[PDB]
Amino acid sequence: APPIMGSSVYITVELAIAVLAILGNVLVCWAVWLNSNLQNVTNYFVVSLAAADILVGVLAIPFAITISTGFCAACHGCLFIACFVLVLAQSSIFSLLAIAIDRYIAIAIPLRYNGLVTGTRAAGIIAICWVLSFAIGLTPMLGWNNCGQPKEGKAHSQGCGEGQVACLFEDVVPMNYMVYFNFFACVLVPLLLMLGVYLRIFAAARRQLADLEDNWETLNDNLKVIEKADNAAQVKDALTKMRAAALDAQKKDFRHGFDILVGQIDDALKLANEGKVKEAQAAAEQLKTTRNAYIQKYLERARSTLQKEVHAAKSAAIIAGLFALCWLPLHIINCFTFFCPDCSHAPLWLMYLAIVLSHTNSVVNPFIYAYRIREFRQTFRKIIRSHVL
Ligand SMILES: CC(C)CCC[C@@H](C)[C@H]1CC[C@H]2[C@@H]3CC=C4C[C@@H](O)CC[C@]4(C)[C@H]3CC[C@]12C
Ligand SMILES: CC(C)CCC[C@@H](C)[C@H]1CC[C@H]2[C@@H]3CC=C4C[C@@H](O)CC[C@]4(C)[C@H]3CC[C@]12C
Ligand SMILES: CC(C)CCC[C@@H](C)[C@H]1CC[C@H]2[C@@H]3CC=C4C[C@@H](O)CC[C@]4(C)[C@H]3CC[C@]12C
Ligand SMILES: CCn1c(=O)c2[nH]c(/N=N/c3ccc(OC)c(OC)c3)nc2n(CC)c1=O
Ligand code: NA
Repeated sequence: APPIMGSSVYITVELAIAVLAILGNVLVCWAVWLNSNLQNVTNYFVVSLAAADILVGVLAIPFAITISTGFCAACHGCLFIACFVLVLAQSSIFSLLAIAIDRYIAIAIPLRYNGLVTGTRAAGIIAICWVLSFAIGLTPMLGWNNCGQPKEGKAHSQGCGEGQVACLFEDVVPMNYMVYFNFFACVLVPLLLMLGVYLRIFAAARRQLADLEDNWETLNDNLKVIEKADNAAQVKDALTKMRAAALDAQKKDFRHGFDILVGQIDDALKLANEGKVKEAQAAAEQLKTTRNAYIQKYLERARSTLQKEVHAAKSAAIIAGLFALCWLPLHIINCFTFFCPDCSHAPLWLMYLAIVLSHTNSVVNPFIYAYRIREFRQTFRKIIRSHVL
């Protein structure tokens, strides 16, 4: 069948994806710019990620359409329009890794996050990552390319001029670059590192919630021990274990609650050491008033904060997993082309399906934010209502 027919479908789908990638990710950037509740270090990487996806729509998709025609081009110019998308994919990987690491720092050392992770440091990292993405993605332009061995018969058949080639991705970009350097080293290894970071994030969150409940049970258990003690020495032991636990849970109404708690433990401890068991047990019953009015609120707020961090980490992980889902088919196909030269090449329709799938990843993140992050969803609603209605 005439090639322009299947090419028309491919091109129309690409243009549709490009429109959606621009619109959705412009909306992401507008929301962050407008809403100070969204202006944090994590979302600066989200904006860098949205900028890469905007450029997929504006530049990479037009470049992919161009390079599908096989038009006559100087080989190194053809190389640039083949490789620019690799810059954008690489920048996306760096942003996704940064988001994972940022969330790990927030859950693992929340006390030093704000001093460690600042807007100025994020902006420098983003700048550095974009420079490295150009170096990685344009590495073929530094000589790791097939321009030294042009397909002259294909070029001559298309009427190309001297020094020109038919501009086709797999004719100019070496397959060993795409598989060993781009895929294995620059894509697969960072994604696996991300998986490891996310595993540590979720394991750290689970441990911290288990520790919260352990401290709650230990507090209530030791209260029971004091109640059914029969001498002053048993009361002292439990109060001593309670006091060390109270300080462990301590590191304004929160501070007041723990100030009461430790003080009421010291009061009961002093009576215990005078051998006044009954009087000490009565002092320890006061702890329950402090536990109800203060400690349960501290426990519940800490649990709710920790669960929100789990929720934000799952949302970030969904973004990283969707990047992998959308890009792996094209990379896997390249692996078959490279590692199985006895295999027939994947057919052209599947090539174009794998290409458009990789491009759909630039559409999907705005939907994940809308469905999973209320602050985005509310800002999206207000932008659309005012500025599109
Ligand atoms: C700021 C943005 C919008 C600038 C966009 C510049 C783009 C469109 C330019 C910059 C470099 C250009 C390429 C440089 C060299 C050649 C070789 C020639 O034989 C065919 C055109 C081709 C392949 C050009 C296509 C267009 C190109 C990719
Ligand atoms: C990330 C998830 C969705 C995995 C994706 C699996 C895809 C990319 C795999 C599964 C089956 C694979 C195909 C199985 C057999 C062949 C025949 C060979 O002559 C060319 C490659 C080709 C056509 C493979 C291309 C890649 C392929 C389509
Ligand atoms: C965590 C996961 C996604 C890692 C990625 C898996 C990749 C590296 C694996 C999965 C399936 C594999 C392919 C399965 C079958 C063949 C056919 C053989 O003749 C050459 C190797 C080749 C082409 C493999 C190359 C590597 C491959 C593409
Ligand atoms: C991820 C990088 N990447 C690739 O790895 C990649 N590989 C590839 N292969 N395309 C064809 C193969 C054979 C053909 O005919 C025989 C053909 O005819 C038009 C096209 N396009 C790719 N793109 C899109 C620009 C991309 O972006
Ligand atoms: Na992207």
